[PDB]
Amino acid sequence: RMKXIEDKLEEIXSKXYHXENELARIKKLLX
Amino acid sequence: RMKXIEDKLEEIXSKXYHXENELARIKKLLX
Amino acid sequence: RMKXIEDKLEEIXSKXYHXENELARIKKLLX
Amino acid sequence: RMKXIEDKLEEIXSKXYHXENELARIKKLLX
Repeated sequence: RMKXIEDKLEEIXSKXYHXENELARIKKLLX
Repeated sequence: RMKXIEDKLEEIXSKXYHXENELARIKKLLX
Repeated sequence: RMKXIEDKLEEIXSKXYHXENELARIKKLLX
Repeated sequence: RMKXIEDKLEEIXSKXYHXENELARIKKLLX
């Protein structure tokens, strides 16, 4: 179903936290 | 619902802007 | 709708090409 | 359809593995 889709999208909106913070890991190794 | 799914997908299509520009942050630190 | 959702998902499956190749930009600047 | 959407989302939840591990490629080149 639709609710077990919305509750994947809200896994992606975790991966796009852990995307951003583990880029900002790299950026704060570089400047 | 379907419209509150399409309006997550259009959050992901923000994260995949902030993905691209904060890679291009790193690429422009490196070359 | 459902088809104009599947045809966002197949934008994300472009961003997750341009994700991979513009990481592999950075990896090939580094090793 | 809905099942051929859930089975894109579970492609994205592969890309967000290959996201994480090919960042952690870069992080382990840098520290």
